[PDB]
Amino acid sequence: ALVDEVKDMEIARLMSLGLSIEEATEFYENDVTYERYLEILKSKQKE
Repeated sequence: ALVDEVKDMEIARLMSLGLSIEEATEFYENDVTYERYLEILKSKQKE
């Protein structure tokens, strides 16, 4: 899907894990889509 609503839903997924706003959106898309970045971020951020 290519609607702006996809971007916004995947961004709302960022808020559920705990992230920024506009930088969080760019990060989400540059890391992947959702579940793949969650796995990489859980590797990162110790303590």
